[PDB]
Amino acid sequence: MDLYRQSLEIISRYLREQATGAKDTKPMGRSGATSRKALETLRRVGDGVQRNHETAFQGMLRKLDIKNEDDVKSLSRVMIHVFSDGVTNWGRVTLISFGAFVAKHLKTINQESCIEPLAESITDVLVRTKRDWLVKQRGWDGFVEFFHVE
Ligand SMILES: Cc1ccc(-c2ccc(C(=O)O)c(NS(=O)(=O)c3ccc(Oc4ccccc4)cc3)c2)c2ccccc12
Repeated sequence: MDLYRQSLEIISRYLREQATGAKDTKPMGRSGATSRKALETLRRVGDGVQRNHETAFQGMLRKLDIKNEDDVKSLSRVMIHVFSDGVTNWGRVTLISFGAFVAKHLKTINQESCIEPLAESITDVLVRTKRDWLVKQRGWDGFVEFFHVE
């Protein structure tokens, strides 16, 4: 729940700002500096993943044919099915970036009400299936470190 609330805040913020185009700047709950830095790496890396995977993401999004809230709920079984199954690494992030891509689509089709639930679906899939890996990787500090550039 420590890692969950922190992941939910980062993923939820990232998804909301990708959708609306407006950066939400208000609190720094659950390891404040780590979350600010996680959110920063996520918007640099996440935007790169969407840029470099526009064709795949557009293809997949069209295939998914998300029209309403119930279509967003149906996404979770595919999400769990694909996201687990094999090897886990920071690159596999693509999960969040694809989520941000879907969140953008959701704003476009007047389904902004599904962005927060989608963020919760992604966090549930991420934290509940990979907690042990995440804690061993020092959580979001690990994500920040792995993607640290300069
Ligand atoms: C809302 C939402 C966020 C993130 C994922 C997700 C999960 C795992 C991976 C992964 O690779 O572990 C991933 N990365 S992906 O390459 O974008 C991708 C790879 C395979 C997919 O399956 C299809 C299923 C159906 C249609 C086309 C493709 C889709 C995307 C992204 C979602 C995956 C599925 C649905 C919603 C999702």
